[PDB]
Amino acid sequence: HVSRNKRGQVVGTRGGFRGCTVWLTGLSGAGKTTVSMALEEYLVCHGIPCYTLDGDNIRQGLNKNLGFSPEDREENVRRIAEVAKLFADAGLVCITSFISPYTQDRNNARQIHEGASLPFFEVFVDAEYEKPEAPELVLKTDSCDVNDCVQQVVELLQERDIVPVDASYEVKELYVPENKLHLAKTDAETLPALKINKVDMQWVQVLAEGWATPLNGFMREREYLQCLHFDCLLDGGVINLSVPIVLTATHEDKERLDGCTAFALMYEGRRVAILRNPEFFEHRKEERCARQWGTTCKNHPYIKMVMEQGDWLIGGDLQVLDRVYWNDGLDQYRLTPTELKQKFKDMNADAVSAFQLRNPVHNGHALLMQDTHKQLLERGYRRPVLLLHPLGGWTKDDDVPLMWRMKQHAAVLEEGVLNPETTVVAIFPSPMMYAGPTEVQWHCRARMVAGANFYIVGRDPAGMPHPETGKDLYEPSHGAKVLTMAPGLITLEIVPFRVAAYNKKKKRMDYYDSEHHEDFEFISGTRMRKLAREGQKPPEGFMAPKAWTVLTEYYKSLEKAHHH
Amino acid sequence: HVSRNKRGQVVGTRGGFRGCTVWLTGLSGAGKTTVSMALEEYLVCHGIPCYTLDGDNIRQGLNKNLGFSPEDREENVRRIAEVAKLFADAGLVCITSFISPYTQDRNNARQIHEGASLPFFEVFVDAPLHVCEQRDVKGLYKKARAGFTGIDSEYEKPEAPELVLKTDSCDVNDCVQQVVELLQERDIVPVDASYEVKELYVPENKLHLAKTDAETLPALKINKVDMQWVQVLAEGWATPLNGFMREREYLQCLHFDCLLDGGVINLSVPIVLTATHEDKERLDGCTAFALMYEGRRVAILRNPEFFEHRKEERCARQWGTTCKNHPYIKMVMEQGDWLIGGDLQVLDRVYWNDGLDQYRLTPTELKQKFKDMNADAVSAFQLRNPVHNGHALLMQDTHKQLLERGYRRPVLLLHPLGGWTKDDDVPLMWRMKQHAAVLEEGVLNPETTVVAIFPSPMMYAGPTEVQWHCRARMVAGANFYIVGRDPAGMPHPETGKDLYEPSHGAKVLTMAPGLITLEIVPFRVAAYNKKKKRMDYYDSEHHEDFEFISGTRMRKLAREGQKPPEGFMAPKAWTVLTEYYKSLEK
Ligand SMILES: Nc1ncnc2c1ncn2[C@@H]1O[C@H](COP(=O)(O)OP(=O)(O)O)[C@@H](O)[C@H]1O
Ligand SMILES: [Cl-]
Ligand SMILES: [Cl-]
Repeated sequence: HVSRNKRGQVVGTRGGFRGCTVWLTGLSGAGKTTVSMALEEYLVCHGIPCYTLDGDNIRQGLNKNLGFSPEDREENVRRIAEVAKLFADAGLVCITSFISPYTQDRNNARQIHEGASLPFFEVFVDAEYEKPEAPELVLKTDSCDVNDCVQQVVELLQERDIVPVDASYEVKELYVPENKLHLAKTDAETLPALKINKVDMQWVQVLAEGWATPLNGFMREREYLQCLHFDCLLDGGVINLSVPIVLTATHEDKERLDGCTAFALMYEGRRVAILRNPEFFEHRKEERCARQWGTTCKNHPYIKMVMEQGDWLIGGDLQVLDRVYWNDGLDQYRLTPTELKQKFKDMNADAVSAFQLRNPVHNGHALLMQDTHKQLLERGYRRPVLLLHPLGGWTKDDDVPLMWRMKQHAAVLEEGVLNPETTVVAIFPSPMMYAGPTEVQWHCRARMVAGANFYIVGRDPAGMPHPETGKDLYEPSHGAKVLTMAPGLITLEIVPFRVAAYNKKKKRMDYYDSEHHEDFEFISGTRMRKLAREGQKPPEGFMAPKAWTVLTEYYKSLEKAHHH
Repeated sequence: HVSRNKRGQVVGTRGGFRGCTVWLTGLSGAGKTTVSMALEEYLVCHGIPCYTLDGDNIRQGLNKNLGFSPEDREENVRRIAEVAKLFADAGLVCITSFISPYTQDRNNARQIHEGASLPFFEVFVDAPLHVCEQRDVKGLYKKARAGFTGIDSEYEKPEAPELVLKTDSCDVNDCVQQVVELLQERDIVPVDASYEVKELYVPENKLHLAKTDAETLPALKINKVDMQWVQVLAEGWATPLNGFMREREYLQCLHFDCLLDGGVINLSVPIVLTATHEDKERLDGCTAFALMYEGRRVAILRNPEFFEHRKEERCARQWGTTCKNHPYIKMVMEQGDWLIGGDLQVLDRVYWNDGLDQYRLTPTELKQKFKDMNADAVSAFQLRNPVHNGHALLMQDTHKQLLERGYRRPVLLLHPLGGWTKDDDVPLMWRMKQHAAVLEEGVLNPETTVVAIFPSPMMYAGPTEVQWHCRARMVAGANFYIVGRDPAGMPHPETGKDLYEPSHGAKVLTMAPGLITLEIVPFRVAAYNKKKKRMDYYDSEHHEDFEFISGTRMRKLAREGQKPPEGFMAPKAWTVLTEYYKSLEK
């Protein structure tokens, strides 16, 4: 037969052999049944195949020829224990729910398993029964609600390496350990230096914090090519990475540095990282832009930056020094993927849904977030958390600045449109590229690294008007169509939505409908700015009032940037 | 409890509930253990969780309290059937391996399953009793001869099994393949995407009928490049496409260079049919229409779908430029704003009647040719220019490498492209005459060379196109794909610089997904070495030793009545080009 290890690797979606038996015991019928069913739902919800043995599938099948004689009851428990063992051997978490009153029979069931090196967890649901003398768990089901009870079981299974403690992709930070920093800064001081700009420093941050795991630094030619042609890294496994994470260089700088085994990156006169074992390769700007954006339009605001950069790229192993902070009053929201994962744990989340943003949050956005939350509750998640995740790297000139967005978002939560108790507000450090279906994959994969389990996507993600025509640069359905089928995003689920707009009839935000076109008022950023300058407000229900007020303040400051 | 649909979604990596029981039955020694183990291994290897119930886990555990009385034997099988049903309900493929001699016992096991809406497949592992005794795999038969079903008890043959395996007339692969094909027919095992040649021609015995059908349909007129794409699909070069790309396939192609549904398949160039707003409105809603070339109905497109031809974006992603003066891009920019995907049934076999159809072999014809030559390796060389001795050097050195590895009959597929090419390229007829001359001179050996024309339009899309060139030759049975510098490249129409970095084609090919049955054989540029007086691999140090002879230079030599240096091109092949150049100047 195939080994447990091989059988393990195909059983579930999660990898590793985790066969075992969770053996409930105790008088309480409702207590065992509520715990077994809730545990089963939890396991299935977290990608772990399981199967329950109870009265409803054993009594009238395998044990249909057994009655209430002492010998028949003994045989009843024996048969159940042997079948539980076969499920555990198969790689499933087998849950059994029978009173199983006698120590002898339970101890025998245990030996059937431990004898075959299969974990056995005796769980006493405590509400001529013989109490277990050393159960792995005691559940006081009359005094603790079902969800606490199930959490006690999940914790045991985590303890015993059955349920993964954290089943997102391991984050690879590129920061030097803090006890090695002073030495690493001293080392950096002896190296040649290459001055970088602010956008470059933001990409240093993206790498440092692990958002581009498993990169070891700025992309080498091999990674750059896999990215541009396939939207994935390929070496050692397929993982989505659809945008170049590169450092540019002029011909002059390449000539100065090619040959060095290491150099420092310098931002605002400070040495912020070391690049080791560098490799210099051609940028090829037109080809990059065409493949990455689906256009080479010179007035696209990110492409404009790329076009002014040098003709070389430098790949290498990046060691970033001092933790990157910007000291602008928003560092409190700049959580790393590791910090986000600890936050979700502290909140006891059992699902994390992520929402990428570069604009003010209106109640159309909120609709997608609210309906996601409802969908997760209905699927069996008990404590879903929303990761409201505005982007905070470079953005284009007419976007609403980050500080104003963060103030607006704070007003939306203050008004209760989103619940602050089940929402984490954090800033994603990447520059924004405005590359539509190519970029949405990057936005999604970054959140995956940070432990998101569900990624919300709507219409025209990461898009903008074509600078020459004013028509949409990208077809507005493509971002969700591409993301739903994109390779290398296996630890999360994409949750796609139709566009939401203000429905004049219902006086609220709702999903757009082809028939009923005229019932819908679409309100853009341009239109918001126009309304504000004439002292008007969008329709009631489009945006939380306090959050609209923040925007009037922004628009007033823009107007100021006079007769009296 | 959680439903079957939901528990199924987390059982394994493939979507969908596929719980069921595969119930082997037959005489001791007929082959049940052997089949079950080999079936188990197949399933695990293809990502499908399964579990086997046999003597090694049932007998000494659950059934340890059962002996040999008839009542106990009946209980043995009843308990195994109940356990199997639990495994199948759990979403596993449960395989059972027990003699299970009695019809009533096996019928009861079936009924337990079918009553709970779980599929049950009764597989009769059928070998003659004398054969099973002959094998006597565990020594049970000669132990029964001295003091058992088939001897002192009866075996009752299944009356309507789902499958019968005649193990004395087939091998283990035959058994596993029969079981797997049943599980595929019954939607338990998915049929994964394959490179096995898939022609879209209608079978000859159905053609007249299909032509009749086509006449009743609305029609769309296509151009010659589109007809060449029809030929590419018809012959199977774009296997496993079922027709012109639907939106889902087009988006996969553009963003990922791969089709992904059912497995990773390399397909890096759109294979699409275009249409105007007017044709879209005429045809949208129809369930099938005919494609017309030169007034003939050449194909039916069934169940079509219309989606936007975002031309700027397509061109940018496919070519890595939107330059309007790129000669293929120029054609794309003149097409309609819609694409039409669908299932393509191609009618009469495509021939061009230009004196070169003898070279226009299909992938199936090519594989038959290699078989007839008893080749044990095939290397392929894609060309769009005349063959000089620099190309021959790559070919000859590949043949050497294959002999050194131990292949005994390596065959070269010299495979010029014959679909649309840009205006200043040497026309196909002249190239084919020129290639014939190279073989006549013995620069390449005619006895170990297949010359054939690849029907694809040429796109001049560099590292994106070279994947298409390579995968197309893989489908036609190439085991080795020869690649040089700047494959499928050309100069930028505006700047004059190379469009592509010359090493990227080879670099991309060596890591491209889906290129599973061939090896890439990469080479440096080969040029005329003046010092050594022959074609040789270019070297930076020693740059002054090399004469590059371009198309431009050859035209000039021909004009002035001169020849390239000795050893650059076989003399008779050069003469063919002097005839070409003569007509060109006119
Ligand atoms: N096509 C075949 N399928 C299965 N076994 C075969 C086949 N052909 C020959 N055999 C041989 O027949 C014997 C079957 O033994 P086994 O599988 O243990 O029988 P069973 O489990 O029915 O008692 C093996 O030695 C096997 O190699
Ligand atoms: Cl966005
Ligand atoms: Cl070529």
